[PDB]
Amino acid sequence: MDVMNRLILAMDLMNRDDALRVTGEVREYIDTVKIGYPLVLSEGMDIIAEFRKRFGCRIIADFKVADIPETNEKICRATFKAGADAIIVHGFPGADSVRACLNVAEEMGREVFLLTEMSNPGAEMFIQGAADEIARMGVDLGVKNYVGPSTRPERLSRLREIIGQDSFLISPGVGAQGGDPGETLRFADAIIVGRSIYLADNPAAAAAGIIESIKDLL
Amino acid sequence: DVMDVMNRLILAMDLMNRDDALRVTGEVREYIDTVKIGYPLVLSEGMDIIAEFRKRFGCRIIADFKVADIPETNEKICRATFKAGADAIIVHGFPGADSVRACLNVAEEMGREVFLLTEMSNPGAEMFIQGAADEIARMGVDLGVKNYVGPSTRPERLSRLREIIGQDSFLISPGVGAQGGDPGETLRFADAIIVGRSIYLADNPAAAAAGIIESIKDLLNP
Ligand SMILES: O=c1cc(O)n([C@@H]2O[C@H](COP(=O)(O)O)[C@@H](O)[C@H]2O)c(=O)[nH]1
Ligand SMILES: O=c1cc(O)n([C@@H]2O[C@H](COP(=O)(O)O)[C@@H](O)[C@H]2O)c(=O)[nH]1
Ligand SMILES: [Cl-]
Ligand SMILES: [Cl-]
Ligand SMILES: [Cl-]
Ligand SMILES: [Cl-]
Ligand SMILES: [Cl-]
Ligand SMILES: [Mg+2]
Ligand SMILES: [Mg+2]
Repeated sequence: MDVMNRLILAMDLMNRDDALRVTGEVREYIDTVKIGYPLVLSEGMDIIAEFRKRFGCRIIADFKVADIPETNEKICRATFKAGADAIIVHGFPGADSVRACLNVAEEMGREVFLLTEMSNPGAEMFIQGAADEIARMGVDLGVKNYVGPSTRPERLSRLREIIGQDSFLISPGVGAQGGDPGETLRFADAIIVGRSIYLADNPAAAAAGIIESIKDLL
Repeated sequence: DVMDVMNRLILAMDLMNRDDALRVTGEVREYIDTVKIGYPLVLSEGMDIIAEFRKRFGCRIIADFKVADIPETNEKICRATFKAGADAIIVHGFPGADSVRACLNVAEEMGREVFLLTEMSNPGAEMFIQGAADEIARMGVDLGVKNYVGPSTRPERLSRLREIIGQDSFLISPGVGAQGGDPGETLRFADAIIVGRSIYLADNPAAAAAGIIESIKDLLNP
């Protein structure tokens, strides 16, 4: 996947007018938008096609898919029907649940991203101890796209070691949660950035500033 | 007090088009006053489907969204979900206490309920979730969670979950029917069973529901 400026916008504003306006303000800087449940549950799945119509951007549906295989299949189908190019899936529920997502993605010409360790402090309780094994499970299942935490660069580096240089790795927790853009890009192919951009007084200047700080990594 | 689930039976309405979902739910309305609506239906038909169910049926709505994000995003998901009219939301515990707390805080503010999913019913649950489940359950109890979800497909596990959360906590359990769980045996430990396909794919969903209820007749409350 070829992400402009190695920067993915996490568009978690919850009203259509603001989400569209702010995305428009930063469109020159990005070509990849992560759309999650805050926006989708507030404005409907039609928002995905509308982003494509307005911006032509690729869309990653961050739905943290975490159900049994039968339900995971249905969620992936509904998500790809709405025009998402990729979907983010939890590994914690086990291999069968991940395989269910991989199957639908293959059928519809899309990608699965496997979330292995989360960026919140609570991730230390249960996920972190399973994360290396979840990553190896990804490798075993043929997963090529991964998500890992900007807030723990040593853990992000370990994830990169496990998955290899050929796999694609994106990383949230940059800015608001404390992660550094440049340090994160030592290990991740692309950084995910939400609030630092979409809640900034001037979102365009914020995006430009982040890009300036990583200009020698582009 | 806990939610009063008619016949101890919750419909998992995972049909993906509005017409079929509405028809089947209407067909079983005399048996079931509590419906679990998940992402298969919501992502296909929109959050207004919750409104439509409320309008058409006299049914409580549990939003099965397995909320599993960071605290900031979890809050937003819960707010949008309760705004749409869900009585309760199901959240994962494996992302940690902060993520669960975020949901509980919104539910408290908004006058709604959180259900904590501690273990899952799929075979894959043995890989990672099973080993964390007792601690996830204990964490729920420590956080003041009152409502829980655990798997009918593993009776010994469901029994242990009931022990951890105590008799006062409310426990619902999926995996009955299609996944192999038995209604009566599950109700030894769960307050209510969740049933999807063996009702909604039946030639006569009403007959299927009635049949499940007949098999557990002596377990209903006066
Ligand atoms: O471990 C993870 C996985 C995520 O998808 N995310 C998501 O990435 C985004 C982070 O946004 P922000 O830059 O505002 O912190 C949010 O949409 C969040 O749900 C995360 O923060 N941590
Ligand atoms: O561990 C769990 C947790 C669930 O919510 N579920 C949900 O319960 C329902 C089970 O439906 P069914 O009776 O068709 O197997 C589905 O909506 C599924 O997503 C489950 O099967 N296992
Ligand atoms: Cl399944
Ligand atoms: Cl925590
Ligand atoms: Cl957070
Ligand atoms: Cl498995
Ligand atoms: Cl068992
Ligand atoms: Mg609306
Ligand atoms: Mg720099």
